[PDB]
Amino acid sequence: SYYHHHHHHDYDIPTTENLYFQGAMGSGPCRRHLDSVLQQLQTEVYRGAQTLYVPNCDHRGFYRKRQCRSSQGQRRGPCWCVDRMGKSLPGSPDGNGSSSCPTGSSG
Repeated sequence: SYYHHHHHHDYDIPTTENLYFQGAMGSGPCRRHLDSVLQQLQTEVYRGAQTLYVPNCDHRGFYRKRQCRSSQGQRRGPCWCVDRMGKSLPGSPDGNGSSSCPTGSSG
């Protein structure tokens, strides 16, 4: 943030809000898995490794809508929707509902 230097967030104080800087979500293990994989893997994965897939987590930190395999050359994933637990929904409305993804339950 540079538009206005009025950002406190983290300065140099070992506190709870400062310790919580790990961009976690609303009690969800997917964000922890995403930050760990996206911080280390997305850097050495996406550009040149193979076709590595990254989990998607909603503000509640769970794998809510997406799970996708990422190719190194083409932008195609392919991407696919999953339920709040992160299960790949092939075409099940009991899983591919607004709770996981907004719209797209072609099954």
